[PDB]
Amino acid sequence: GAMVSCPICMDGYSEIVQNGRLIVSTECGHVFCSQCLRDSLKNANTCPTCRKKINHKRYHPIYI
Amino acid sequence: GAMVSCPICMDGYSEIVQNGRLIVSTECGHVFCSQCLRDSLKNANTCPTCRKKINHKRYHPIYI
Ligand SMILES: OC[C@H]1O[C@@](CO)(O[C@H]2O[C@H](CO)[C@@H](O)[C@H](O)[C@H]2O)[C@@H](O)[C@@H]1O
Ligand SMILES: OC[C@H]1O[C@@](CO)(O[C@H]2O[C@H](CO)[C@@H](O)[C@H](O)[C@H]2O)[C@@H](O)[C@@H]1O
Ligand SMILES: [Zn+2]
Ligand SMILES: [Zn+2]
Ligand SMILES: [Zn+2]
Ligand SMILES: [Zn+2]
Repeated sequence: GAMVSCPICMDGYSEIVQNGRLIVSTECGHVFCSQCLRDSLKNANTCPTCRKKINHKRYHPIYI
Repeated sequence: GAMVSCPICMDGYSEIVQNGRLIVSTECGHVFCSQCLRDSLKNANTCPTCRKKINHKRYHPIYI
């Protein structure tokens, strides 16, 4: 358990994990829920926060 | 701001960031404070949690 919020949907950890989503981080350290990041990746290969490229799986779950 | 705790020192986010440390994640998704992970890396090249190899900078800050 943790208290972190996804900046795209603005849900808290409780709401994210209740819905079966993962907390994920880009390799540039930007944290989102899995759904928002994967959805962003359908339209853009860049980090939603800093626009560094994150395709080729330069992101991963964080187990918190 | 976030509420996460480092499993090695067991400090909360407030105490970690007050002390100038970073929150970091391994690429295997395991979250620590920077001091504990870097200290672990002096003795072992493996994740403190799952023992997957994490040297060659297979870890990074998470900005929460
Ligand atoms: O929802 C992700 C969140 O759940 C935790 C347990 O609190 O991990 C569990 O759920 C994941 C998603 O189904 C699994 O991948 C994982 O193996 C399981 O322990 C947190 O670690 C994670 O942040
Ligand atoms: O202590 C890390 C923690 O601080 C935040 C702000 O709450 O980031 C700031 O501090 C970092 C460490 O000095 C800097 O690298 C960063 O640029 C700065 O914004 C969090 O994002 C971070 O988790
Ligand atoms: Zn989200
Ligand atoms: Zn980024
Ligand atoms: Zn620690
Ligand atoms: Zn690990």
